[PDB]
Amino acid sequence: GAMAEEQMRLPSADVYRFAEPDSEENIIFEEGIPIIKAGTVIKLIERLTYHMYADPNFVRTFLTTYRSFCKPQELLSLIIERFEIPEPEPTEADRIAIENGDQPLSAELKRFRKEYIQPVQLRVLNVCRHWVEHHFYDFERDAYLLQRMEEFIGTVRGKAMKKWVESITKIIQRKKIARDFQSSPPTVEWHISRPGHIETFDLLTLHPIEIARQLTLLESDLYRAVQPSELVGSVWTKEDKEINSPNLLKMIRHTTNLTLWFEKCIVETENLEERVAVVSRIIEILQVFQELNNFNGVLEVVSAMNSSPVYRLDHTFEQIPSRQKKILEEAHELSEDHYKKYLAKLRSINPPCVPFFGIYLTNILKTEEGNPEVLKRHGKELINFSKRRKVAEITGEIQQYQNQPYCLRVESDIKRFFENLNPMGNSMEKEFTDYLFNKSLEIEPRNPKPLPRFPKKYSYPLKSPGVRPSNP
Ligand SMILES: COc1cc2nc(C)nc(N[C@H](C)c3cccc(-c4cn[nH]c4)c3)c2cc1OC
Repeated sequence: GAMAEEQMRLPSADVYRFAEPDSEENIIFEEGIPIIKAGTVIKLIERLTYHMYADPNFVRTFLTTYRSFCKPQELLSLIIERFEIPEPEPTEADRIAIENGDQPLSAELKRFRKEYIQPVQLRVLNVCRHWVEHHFYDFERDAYLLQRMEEFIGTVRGKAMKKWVESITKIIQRKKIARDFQSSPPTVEWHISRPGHIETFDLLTLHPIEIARQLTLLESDLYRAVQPSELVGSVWTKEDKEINSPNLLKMIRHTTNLTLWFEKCIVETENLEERVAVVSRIIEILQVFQELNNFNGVLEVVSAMNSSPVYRLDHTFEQIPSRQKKILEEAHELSEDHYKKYLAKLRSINPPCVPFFGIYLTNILKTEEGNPEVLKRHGKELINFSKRRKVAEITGEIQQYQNQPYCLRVESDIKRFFENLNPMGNSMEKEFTDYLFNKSLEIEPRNPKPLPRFPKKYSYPLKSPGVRPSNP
């Protein structure tokens, strides 16, 4: 019948793998273009290059997420296999015409070329273009993968294929070339340390406004460099994390380094009055982070203030001004009830901002851990694509804030200072944080023991210059 007529117009399974009929054993849809819930990799590749219609949502989501279920080398082999569509044999009447040296009618052959082969081949090249355009890092990390792509693209022949080959070749060239303000920004603020005097640069010697600005610029650049694929499949926690998630790992290491540096600054200031000044100055840095909508920065300070060594320092926070304590308390409350107030704040403000990154890693980990890699139907494993789409939706939220530059002048020496923070030294984190906690017990012992006094370490004025910028 008509079903067998349609299916037999496609190539048979012995000469081509991407034309088997749809069924429950190889593909599932979600409850318009159908939304793919699960399927075998061969069915996902078929639908990624589907003859009947374009599917940009699926193409975008696939090329973001595919590394969780398919290697780059393997993907290129599959789409090249997909591309190589065999043509049907001539009809009996046309076989006779070819036998006599005459031109065959080739009515069905021409229809198959028109309505199946050319569309699929164009879809394969659309995937190739999207691949090199938005995920060129695959080809940077694997030179052999690029050699295969350029050999494939370079041997494509046809009238309708010429324009696609040239645009793909043009994009590949631009990505190699790249590989090798709006308004007036405010005046760079200084306090004790002079411009160029990098030896004197420290928490209390630099201006707190300028610390916040330069950290916001640093954290903005780190935020914007993270690609969606660096988060997919929890690859930042696997053994190839350094190659797969370099920008994410850099952001995490900065957060760890800054947060522990704040803790180190506080608890290695053994004098009570000086430690109050240190804590007060870090709160001022938080207030300027808040002014700049650097929520990453705000919650880095909250993390440092809530840590085991700092949070217990009752005598230090006793002397902190009530207004600063209120600001600290409101910063904390951003995280309560699964970050409800933070998300409300994030939605309400105007750009530019730097979102809190940690929340994306939490929700991705829960999505990765909470959903199965495969769905089973009749003893066959199908790749759980809905899982990948949900992860891709979270990385989509990251990307909407990744084009918000700050109107703030970079200061190279202050940037270097914060880029090169190494509070742990040779120690590992766990042992260093144990050291931090043991320091807290020394400077402020538990209730049975009294509070000893400690000498001053700072030889310069401790009074803050404040958080309001120079506008007299
Ligand atoms: C449930 O346990 C906590 C409650 C908190 N509730 C507020 C309102 N704020 C916090 N943290 C802020 C950032 C904080 C940190 C350090 C000191 C202070 C503070 C405020 N006043 N006095 C001390 C406040 C909190 C930290 C908690 O566990 C570490």
